[PDB]
Amino acid sequence: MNEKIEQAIREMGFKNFTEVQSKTIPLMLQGKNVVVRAKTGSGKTAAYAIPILELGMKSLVVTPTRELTRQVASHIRDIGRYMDTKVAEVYGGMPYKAQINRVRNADIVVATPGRLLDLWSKGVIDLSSFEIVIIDEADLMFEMGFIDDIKIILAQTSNRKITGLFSATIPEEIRKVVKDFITNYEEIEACIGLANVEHKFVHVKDDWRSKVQALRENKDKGVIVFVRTRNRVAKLVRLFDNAIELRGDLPQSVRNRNIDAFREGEYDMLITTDVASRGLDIPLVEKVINFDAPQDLRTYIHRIGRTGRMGRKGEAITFILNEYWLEKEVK
Repeated sequence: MNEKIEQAIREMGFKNFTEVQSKTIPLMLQGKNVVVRAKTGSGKTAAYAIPILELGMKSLVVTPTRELTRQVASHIRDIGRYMDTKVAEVYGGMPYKAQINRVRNADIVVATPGRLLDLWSKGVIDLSSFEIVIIDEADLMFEMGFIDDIKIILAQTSNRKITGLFSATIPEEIRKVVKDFITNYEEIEACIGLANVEHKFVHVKDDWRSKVQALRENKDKGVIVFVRTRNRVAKLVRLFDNAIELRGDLPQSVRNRNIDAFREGEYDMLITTDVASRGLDIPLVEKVINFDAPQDLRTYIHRIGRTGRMGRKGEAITFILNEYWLEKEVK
């Protein structure tokens, strides 16, 4: 709301806030830690840059690459053009002297993890001085082999009051880090995934027989079917001879083997509960069937996230008994 920031974004062509921005900004301004599931182009940069500039607290933004470090730093300087703040960039390959001069008296530091820790080790950077810490594209950093750096950074930034982690996906390793380092955080997600899928809703008469019958009408191969409980998965798989199941009590080796059979085309359907498929690598498919409607929109989005093979549009079919709220919200 600072007039200097509002004027700057208006000059940059601001018209409306993106979904990620609308949800994230208010929460960070309230001092809440956030874990945001968002991809490039979602407007995530301004989502954390606005709060950083508005609060005026010394901040650190950790980025995976030199390119992103430069783009983020530039965007922050642009939005904060009238805030008289010093934004410094830190990344590999930069001449040492220039690097030192930039970090000197910086209010906001955007940096790749490796170089940041090197400067920290040499005593050039005081990680305990940062009150806001942002981890941007945590999943990419994990895949690049930087997860231990992220752990050290979060452990050493001992005075951080607001911590935000942005990532398109949340692998188990990242989930662990968030739990051990980010205190009572707000989980934020965009509903963009809804646009890449055709949503179909089938109204059924009851919670079992009519659902079994509706599923028998399925003509497609390589479909994932989500069910509410382990008991229902067990009973459903016993009614279809072209289905393999995933249950929470099956060791991960058995589940991975069942997924392999599905991938090999040995079964037309993979029947699972949300718990049983969580954190497992499953091939992207074209269609998902919600035999049982999910309990909330977030779960719906996560399930339909299983579609989109080869970047194509997906299809989701949900059997609706009395969960009319889902149809309404999705539409």
